[PDB]
Amino acid sequence: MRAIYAVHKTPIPEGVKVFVRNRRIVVRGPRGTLKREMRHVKYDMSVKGKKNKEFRCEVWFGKNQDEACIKTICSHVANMITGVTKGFRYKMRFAYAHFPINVSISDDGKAVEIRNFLGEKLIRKVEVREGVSASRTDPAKQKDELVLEGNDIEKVAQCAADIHQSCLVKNKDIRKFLDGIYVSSKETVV
RNA sequence: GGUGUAGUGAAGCUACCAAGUGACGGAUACUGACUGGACGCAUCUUAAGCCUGAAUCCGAGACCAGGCCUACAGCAUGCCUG
Repeated sequence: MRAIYAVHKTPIPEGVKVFVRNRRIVVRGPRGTLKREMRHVKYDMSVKGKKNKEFRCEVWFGKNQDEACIKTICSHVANMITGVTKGFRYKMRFAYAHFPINVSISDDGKAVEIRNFLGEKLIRKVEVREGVSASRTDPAKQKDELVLEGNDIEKVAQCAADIHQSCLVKNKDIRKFLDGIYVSSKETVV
């Protein structure tokens, strides 16, 4: 079965403009600008409003995988809208039983550093993507807390996952030894 | 007495019996994840899209031999010759 038509729409807020051409979606906004070349697919991806604008992704004679990938493209564009309007901010909380994980953002913005993870003398260097700021929160607000804020949910969440996978536990029962840096919340910078 | 026979014996050969020399990179596997639908949720993807990156594979990364219709004798170049 091939549906003659399927469309998924994403309402665009005011103050944000979503340009799209050749399936290269560019999104402007107060927090900045994003681009995404969703050219690995062959769908319509237009913006079709004057008063209240919407990004509509359409597929003509597609299959259920197309009716699903339309929604995932629309969701990516909605996350770009969020990243340019309110921004993304992932808060990672440190967890350690005996050895204080000492985290240090390097000279530039990049390169989070993890030392004394589980007593190990290794040092975990995680050089963050450009487009995402990592800042260590002061212990008054919340001790043992890093926050990664940006305009690209992909970049921010992948930096969070990179810090996570840098602080992993090997050769031990991971039901015990629960140490690591864990994403405590996926918030917005608003 | 086919080097008569003990001692030392240079040179050469030679010995983990002496002396030295032998960092790694990339694409990836099983995974483990991120964004994320289908399936209002959730889901690593048993879907697109992405992250990592195994002694295996690939690498002048180091190495060994060399002739490829740009080459049945190719590039540069010295001199002789047409």
